[PDB]
This record gives sequence, C-alpha cells and structure tokens, in this order.
Amino acid sequence: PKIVVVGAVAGGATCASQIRRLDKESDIIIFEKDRDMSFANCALPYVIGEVVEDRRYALAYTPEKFYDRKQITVKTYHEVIAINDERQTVSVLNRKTNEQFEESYDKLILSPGASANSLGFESDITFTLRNLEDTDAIDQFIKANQVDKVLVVGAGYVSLEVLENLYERGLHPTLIHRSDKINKLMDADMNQPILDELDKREIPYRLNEEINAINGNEITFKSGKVEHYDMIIEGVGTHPNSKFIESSNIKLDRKGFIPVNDKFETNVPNIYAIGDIATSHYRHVDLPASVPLAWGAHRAASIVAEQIAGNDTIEFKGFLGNNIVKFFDYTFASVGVKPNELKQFDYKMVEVTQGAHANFYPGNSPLHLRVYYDTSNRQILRAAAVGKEGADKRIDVLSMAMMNQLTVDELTEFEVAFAPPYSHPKDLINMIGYKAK
Amino acid sequence: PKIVVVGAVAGGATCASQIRRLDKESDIIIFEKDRDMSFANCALPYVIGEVVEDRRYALAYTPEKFYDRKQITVKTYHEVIAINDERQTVSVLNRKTNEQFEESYDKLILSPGASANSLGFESDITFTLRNLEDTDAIDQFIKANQVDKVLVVGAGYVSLEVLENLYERGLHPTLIHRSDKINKLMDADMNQPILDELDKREIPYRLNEEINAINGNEITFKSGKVEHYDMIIEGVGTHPNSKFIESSNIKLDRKGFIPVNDKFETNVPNIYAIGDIATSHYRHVDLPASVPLAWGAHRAASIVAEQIAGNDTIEFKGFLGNNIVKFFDYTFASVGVKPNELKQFDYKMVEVTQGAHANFYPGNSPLHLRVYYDTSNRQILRAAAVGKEGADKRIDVLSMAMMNQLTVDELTEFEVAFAPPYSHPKDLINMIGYKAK
Ligand SMILES: Cc1cc2nc3c(=O)[nH]c(=O)nc-3n(C[C@H](O)[C@H](O)[C@H](O)COP(=O)(O)OP(=O)(O)OC[C@H]3O[C@@H](n4cnc5c(N)ncnc54)[C@H](O)[C@@H]3O)c2cc1C
Ligand SMILES: Cc1cc2nc3c(=O)[nH]c(=O)nc-3n(C[C@H](O)[C@H](O)[C@H](O)COP(=O)(O)OP(=O)(O)OC[C@H]3O[C@@H](n4cnc5c(N)ncnc54)[C@H](O)[C@@H]3O)c2cc1C
Ligand SMILES: *SCCNC(=O)CCNC(=O)[C@H](O)C(C)(C)COP(=O)(O)OP(=O)(O)OC[C@H]1O[C@@H](n2cnc3c(N)ncnc32)[C@H](O)[C@@H]1OP(=O)(O)O
Ligand SMILES: *SCCNC(=O)CCNC(=O)[C@H](O)C(C)(C)COP(=O)(O)OP(=O)(O)OC[C@H]1O[C@@H](n2cnc3c(N)ncnc32)[C@H](O)[C@@H]1OP(=O)(O)O
Ligand SMILES: [Cl-]
Ligand SMILES: [Cl-]
Ligand SMILES: [Cl-]
Ligand SMILES: [Cl-]
Ligand SMILES: [Cl-]
Ligand SMILES: [Cl-]
Ligand SMILES: [Mg+2]
Ligand SMILES: [Mg+2]
Repeated sequence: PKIVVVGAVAGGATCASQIRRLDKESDIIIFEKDRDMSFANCALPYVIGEVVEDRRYALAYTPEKFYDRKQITVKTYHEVIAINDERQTVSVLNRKTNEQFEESYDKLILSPGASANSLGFESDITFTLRNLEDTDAIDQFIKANQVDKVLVVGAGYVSLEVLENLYERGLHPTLIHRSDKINKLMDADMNQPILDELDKREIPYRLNEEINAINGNEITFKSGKVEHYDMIIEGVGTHPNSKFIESSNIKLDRKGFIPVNDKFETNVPNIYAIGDIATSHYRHVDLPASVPLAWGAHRAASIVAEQIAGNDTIEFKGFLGNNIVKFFDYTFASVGVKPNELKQFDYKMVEVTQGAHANFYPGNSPLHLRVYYDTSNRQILRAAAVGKEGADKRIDVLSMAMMNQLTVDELTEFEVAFAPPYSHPKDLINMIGYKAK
Repeated sequence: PKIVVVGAVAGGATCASQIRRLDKESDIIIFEKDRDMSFANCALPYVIGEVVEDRRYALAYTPEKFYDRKQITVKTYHEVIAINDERQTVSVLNRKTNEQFEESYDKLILSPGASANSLGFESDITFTLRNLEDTDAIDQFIKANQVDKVLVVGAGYVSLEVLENLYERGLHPTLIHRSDKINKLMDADMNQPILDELDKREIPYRLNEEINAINGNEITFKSGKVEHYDMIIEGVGTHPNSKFIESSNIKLDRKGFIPVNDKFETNVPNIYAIGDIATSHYRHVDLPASVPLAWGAHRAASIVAEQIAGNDTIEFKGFLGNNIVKFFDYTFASVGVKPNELKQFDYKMVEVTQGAHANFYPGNSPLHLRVYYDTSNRQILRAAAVGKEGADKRIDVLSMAMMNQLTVDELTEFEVAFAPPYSHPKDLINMIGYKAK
C-alpha cells in the first residue's frame, strides 16, 4: 500500500522504518514541517550543556541518507495543512516555494507530536526547546551574546534537564515556576531533593513566581523583583499539533488529542495515530491514559507496522505511565496512575526508606520507595521512587509486576538479586509487601 | 509455643525475630555453636578488604541486646549435638563447660547452614572464610605476618570477592581453580570479563590448577610449579551442617541436606528447616532446587514465622535462583535454571549486546543480556546479564517476569523507565522480545 506519514521523528520515522523491515515494496513518504528528521529529542538538553558535542548524536539521518538506506522518501519543510479523508489525500504546503499540493495515500499514519507553549512576550532573548532548530538557535544565541545569566521558566522534567545542562556549561541559571508543583509526575512530597540540589550548588530559585514584564534584558516579576538576564528559556508546557486535523472526519477530544483503539486506529478507516498525539487507556485499570514519552511512541510505531505489514493480531495492551528523570545526583521515577487519579479508587499507601544497597557497604544512599494499592483487590495502582541510587531498578521491577497483575502482598515473593553492592536480603520491594496489610 | 532455633544467623536469628513480631508471649531460645550471633556473612570479604572498617557493621546484635529489644534468649558457644525428636527435646553441649543438657520444644526450627570445606593440608598458613571468627583470624594473621603474596584457591563468587578485597587492601593475590568453571552460576562464555579484569591489574591466575603439597611457605602445584606464599585462603566449597541430625527421624538426602515442603516442614511433625540446609523446588519449572543464598534464608524465615504464629495459608512457591556478584568494574547476574539444567528442556537462546543507556550519554558501556526460553510453551527458563552497568536492573526485571511464568514474546510489552542516563526507548529487555520471532 502507499503509505503517508506525518511527522518524521520519534513516532513517525520509527514507524516508517519498522514498516520497511516487513515490506520492501510499498511506497512510503513522510512529511515533516521543520528542517530536520530523526533528531534525538531526548538528547537536546545535553546538546545545550555541551555534554553531547558530536552532531551525529543530535540527529540520525538526513532525508538523502534515509532514502539511500531505506528507500523511504522524507520531505522536510513540508507542512500538512489539511487531511482530505474522504478523497484519501492530504494537502501539503511546500514551505520553501509556498505552494501546496495533494498527496494520495492508501494508509495514513499521524505522528505530529506536540509544540512548546509560549508566554507570548515580544522578546528576542526568549527561547523554547522542542527540536534541533531550537537547540541550534539557543547555542548560537549563547555564543553571540556571551550569555552568563539565564532565566529558566518552568519546573517540569525538560526544564530541569535544561537547567542542569546550563549549569554544567558554566552558565548561571535561575529557576522560577508559577507554583510549588515542580516535577509533577512525581509525588509532591517526594521532590524536595530537587530544591536541595539547587541549594547545594547555590543555584537560585523562586516558586510561586512569574515573569510580569520584559524590557530588553530587564525582567520584572510577579513578586515585584526586578532582575537583568542575558537569556530566557521557557518550559511552560506543550500543546498538541492537531489544528490541521480539525476539518477532517477524524475524532479529536476536547483537549485536541486523538483517541485510538488498541491497533492505534482512529475512527476513520486507514488512518492511524501514534506518539504524543494519541490517547489510549491504562493497562492495569479501566481509565483513559495519555503518556507523551518515547517508549509509547516507539511501541506504537512497532504495533502500527505489524498492523499494516505484519502480524495484525498484535495489539496494544495499554499504558502504565512509567517515567523517569535525573537531576544532578538524584533519580525520580514513577509508574501507574497519576497522583490526581488516585481519588478514583479506594486505596492505601505503603512506603519504605532504606539504603539502596548493603548498609555496611560504602557509597550507600537512602532510597525512598512508595506504593499505592487498591483496597478492593490488593492490586498495585502507582509506585514512586526517589534516591541517588537504585530508583530506576525498583520502578522497572514494579512496572513488570503491574504488567502481571501482581498484588501488593505478592511483593514479598519477589526474588531479588542480592549481594552487598546491589540490594538487601529483603529488598525494599519485599519490605513493601511485608508492610502492606 | 516454646520455640527452639538452631543457628543464630541469616535464617535463625531472622526467623526468631519474625516470630516475635507476631507473638510476644511464646518463649524463644536460639542455640549458636560459635562466638557470634547475627554476623553479616556477606560483609566478611569486605571486612578483610578494610572496605568495612567499622566492625559495628559486621555484627548486628549481641545476645544481651537481642534479649533487651526482642526478649529472645540466645546462647552462644552452645552446640546442638542431637535431636531427640520423639521426646521433643534437643541435646545441647555447653562448649565452655563441656557439659550437656536437654532443651524441650513445642516447635524446632533448624537453620544450621553450611561449613567451609578444607583441602586437609597440615598448614598454619591456610584459612577458610565462613564467620566473623574466621574473619578476625585472617585479619590477625595478615598483620602478624605482614602478608603480601596470598594464594586464593577457588573461583566461586565469594572467593572472587575475597580476591578483590585482598588486592584493594594492598596485597598481591594469585587465583587458582581446579577447573575452568569459574563463577559457575553464570554462563561460562559470559565470565570472560573476570579474567580480563585480572589481566588488566596483572593479578596472576591459573585454571585447572591445584595444590599438590605444602612445605612451610613453599607450595608445589599440580602443574609442577613451585611458589612461595605468605597465606592461603581456601574457597573449595561447603558442606551441610547436618551431622548432628543423622541419628534422628528427620529425612536427609544423600548429600546431607533436608528436603522440605512448601511450609518448610521436615518429615517430622513440629520440626522446620530453613536456609542453606533446606532443599525445595523451582517456582517456574518442575525440578528440584537448592539456592543457598541470603534471600531464601530470609524468605523462609518469614514463612515459618507465619506458619507458627501468623497466617498458616502462607506457603513458599519455589525458587528462581536469582544471584549476582560484582568483580571489579563488572556485574555478573543470572536467574532461572542452572546452565547444566538447560539440557532437561527443549530450548532456544536469544541475546542482545547494547549500551546500558542512551548511546549519546557519557559513561556508557556494553551490556550483554541473554535469555533462554522453552520451545514447548515460550516460557523463560533462564536469563543472564554481564556488564559494567545495568545488569542488576535487567535481571531483577526478568526475575519478576519469571515469577509470573511470562513468555519471551511478552517482553516486547515491558514498559521501561526511559531517560538518557538509564535505558533506551526500546530497552534491551524489549529487544529480546522483538528478536525472539
Ligand atoms: C527537550 C526534550 C526532552 C525529552 N526527554 C524525554 C525523555 O528523557 N524520556 C522520554 O520518554 N521522552 C522524552 N521527551 C519526549 C519525547 O521526545 C516524545 O514523547 C516523542 O518525541 C514523541 O514522538 P512524536 O512522533 O509524537 O513527536 P515528535 O518526536 O516531537 O515528532 C513530531 C514531528 O511532527 C512534525 N509535525 C507536526 N505537525 C506537522 C504537520 N502538520 N506537517 C508535517 N510535520 C508536522 C513536527 O514538526 C515534529 O518534527 C523529550 C522531549 C523534548 C522536547
Ligand atoms: C563470605 C560469605 C559471603 C556471602 N555472600 C553472599 C551474597 O553476596 N549474597 C547471598 O545471597 N548470600 C551470600 N552468602 C551466603 C549467605 O550468607 C547464606 O546463604 C546464609 O547465611 C544462609 O543462612 P543459614 O541460617 O542457613 O546459615 P548461616 O547464616 O551460615 O548460619 C548458620 C549458623 O548455625 C550455626 N550452627 C550450625 N550447626 C549448629 C549446631 N549443631 N548447634 C548450634 N549452632 C549451629 C553455625 O555456627 C552458624 O552460625 C555468603 C556467605 C559467606 C560465608
Ligand atoms: S526521545 C527518545 C527517542 N528518540 C527518538 O526516537 C528520536 C527520533 N528517532 C527516529 O527518527 C527513529 O527511531 C530512527 C532513528 C530514524 C530509526 O532508524 P535506525 O536505522 O536508526 O534504527 P532502526 O529501528 O531502523 O533499526 C536499528 C537496529 O536495531 C535493531 N532493530 C530495530 N528494530 C528491530 C525489530 N523490530 N526486531 C529486531 N531487531 C530490531 C536492529 O538490529 C537494527 O539493525 P540491523 O541492521 O537490523 O542489524
Ligand atoms: S549474608 C546476607 C544475610 N545475612 C544476614 O542477614 C545476617 C544475620 N541476620 C540477622 O541476624 C537478622 O536478619 C537481624 C539482623 C537480627 C534482623 O532481623 P529482621 O530481618 O527480622 O529485621 P529487624 O527486626 O532487625 O527490623 C529491621 C527493619 O525492617 C522492618 N521489618 C522487619 N520485618 C518486618 C515485617 N515482617 N513486616 C514489616 N516490617 C518488618 C522493621 O520493622 C525495621 O524497620 P526500622 O524503621 O529500620 O526499625
Ligand atoms: Cl533521543
Ligand atoms: Cl475530503
Ligand atoms: Cl522505612
Ligand atoms: Cl550480610
Ligand atoms: Cl527421642
Ligand atoms: Cl519433603
Ligand atoms: Mg474538505
Ligand atoms: Mg530506617
């Protein structure tokens, strides 16, 4: 079948590649509105920090290389502006020439992702971070203006990674956020180490703070404070790239995302949606779920490839919402329903704080593990872990437990790999099980 | 009920403690033949390495403290010499007075563990490592003799830990082993980094090598080599501490271990056996298993506590055999049936070697993950991982998968916690699943 893909990055390029693995005959074309395909989204903060300096890590392919390797046509600077689903074409604007044209399809795969929100100020010193064009612009502005003082707005995982990287680059960032709800995927009372790490390094922060006005480099804040900054990086949320979809017969929810079934099919025949744009359900509970992260983009890409060119019995089983971020010496990871969703259940919480490994063993650090379970069936609803060591390990194990419908009580039976550098004869996970009841 | 426990360490002290949690009324007495209760068996190599300086780390309790906190009576230097099972008493030798007496019980819990094997040479320079007395003796001998050159006999995981610690303490060890099967719980080909690490630090080793004769500090070997050594640490296996049990009605296997049911009951009413002395079965396959490690001692301790004083529907579900060792920069972890047990199945092997985390993120290293599955039912039989980073995480996840008899194919569905320092959007675990078709 002739396959058209919208968006040439985490969902879209991956999906096209997976289809080509299975099907060497079909024509495949990807439209991408911006300059680059296959940029490494998650690498971008580290490019800014000069931690990742090799351009070959910042993006995997140019369209020419992608074609030479996979015989997939990718048209960059081509923006899909409408889906004409009744005639099975999309309308595409060639942004170089400013001319539009129709492209026909047998199958259409939508992976347009999300765009960064803006505070809307008229400021030449303000930047958002979503792609490699943005990353290049920030790097160039830093060099062109000998940037020293940077204001980082927003305290989600992206902003936090950007702040750490600016600091490691030798710059002097200040963090602000409109509320005290930093790193919102993590339990609110488990995020203190973020603030501790800022304090330890004398990196200023102000919560419940906002930009009030901008006059050149002079920034006036909600608090009344007035400061001079060389640069501003705004991390104030994202919005779905779905305006171009609205006129079509594809069903969008009220927030602008596309609900899909377990085959990642939209309501319209022959049209799939994957990545940040798509909404589905949790695997472990009967609730809607949207998890705009790389795992889901890649898993959906594989499932859609099977649907189109492989084993079409392969279907999604839902999200668990596993997520993680590093901030300086600490790891913050969680899985399951969001804190705000716990209220839809009768639940209990159990927690343990213990060394990540043998107490007598050096380099030890306190790991805090928390587990919420449903009182009606003893099933695990949510888990969260924060510490310098071992948090990723405990959360991945719990993700696998939830995949298997394990009860909190069965955690006593988890057989951990124990030697002094790694865990305890009764691991934190076991202790959750013992402490439950 | 009046409770008597034999052995006051990983299984015994833990079980007594767990019973007290549930039952504050019953009299509990533990007999321990040696000087110390509750010593940290797994810390001992690190005490030798002076990595653990604070001897407070090597001993968790004295009998006086145990009685103060838990009202449990522990008698050290008291060796149980016979079980008079029909009258429900044990015969106990007070090793300080050399007088024996009988102690009655309503319930008897055997956790006598295992003793170190010896090569049987008449040598004052040779030591084995099993308890804190042994650790003290080794440390004292090193100081008294200004030991430099040390012969480490045996290449099992504990001997390897002893070798590393001697090296880091500043001594010069040589490793020998009677066969080429070093670190035998791991796949033989995946053990190469042990030899690499030895070579990198110019630590000599000889496999298929044995001591032929000892004449003072002059050691003659099977190879014909003659070398001078200041000290020898023999790690040549262990044997069950069951000689005192043979006259009783308790059934022992041909190797001297005690088969138990899933309640850790022996064949004799009111007598339980836990820890290294006990044999059981695998959880995921129908085969006998013996896994003489700390997790199993602690888990059995809790189950027996519930049987005696708690919820008597709580039973063991079998072992998976999860195990792990660190050797210098590398981690070696495995779970499931042993290499020699694979032949009892029709099986296939899948493997991947990939960076532990995102390739662009600094400090990466290649992680080798291998999974064996049963061709009759796709179920995971065994998994092994070796690398500088991430091996413990992958093997713990697969232990949780096997606990639920998960299939190899379902690994594609595992939802990893992904950010660049930790994994990949398609994790090594996912890749095993994708590669299994
Ligand atoms: C700085 C940063 C750090 C991140 N770190 C992590 C992390 O550590 N872990 C994690 O799991 N996730 C992380 N993410 C999120 C992750 O990158 C996303 O979940 C993933 O990119 C989603 O894939 P996608 O295909 O839906 O969107 P994208 O990868 O953003 O690609 C969508 C593409 O569609 C194009 N497009 C949109 N509309 C049109 C149109 N009408 N016509 C043509 N092209 C169009 C866009 O220009 C864009 O290039 C990070 C994201 C950012 C920006
Ligand atoms: C140096 C070393 C390192 C180790 N490292 C690890 C590791 O990294 N990971 C892991 O999982 N396991 C490790 N182990 C193994 C672990 O310690 C055992 O599996 C665990 O101790 C078993 O518990 P147990 O109660 O059966 O035996 P033990 O803990 O050895 O206790 C048994 C006790 O019973 C006493 N006893 C025996 N007979 C009598 C009698 N007739 N009367 C009175 N008392 C008696 C003994 O003197 C002994 O103190 C290590 C063991 C050693 C020696
Ligand atoms: S934000 C976090 C993640 N970042 C992003 O995703 C950024 C944008 N990513 C993309 O654009 C695509 O993911 C790109 C990078 C374009 C994918 O193309 P690649 O050529 O780089 O990677 P491929 O998936 O095409 O294949 C690479 C190798 O990995 C193994 N492999 C992939 N898929 C499978 C499956 N389904 N089954 C078994 N193995 C698979 C392969 O061994 C493969 O190399 P081979 O040539 O097949 O040996
Ligand atoms: S070689 C590797 C293993 N070898 C060893 O274990 C060495 C010898 N070990 C022992 O002697 C015992 O294991 C000792 C050290 C005496 C400890 O016994 P317990 O395993 O029963 O644990 P503690 O009584 O010392 O309590 C410590 C903390 O763990 C909590 N806890 C234990 N058991 C439970 C149960 N069943 N349910 C809920 N919580 C439990 C304790 O309450 C305690 O928490 P703290 O806040 O640290 O007090
Ligand atoms: Cl990436
Ligand atoms: Cl139309
Ligand atoms: Cl705690
Ligand atoms: Cl220990
Ligand atoms: Cl008798
Ligand atoms: Cl039996
Ligand atoms: Mg129209
Ligand atoms: Mg504590």
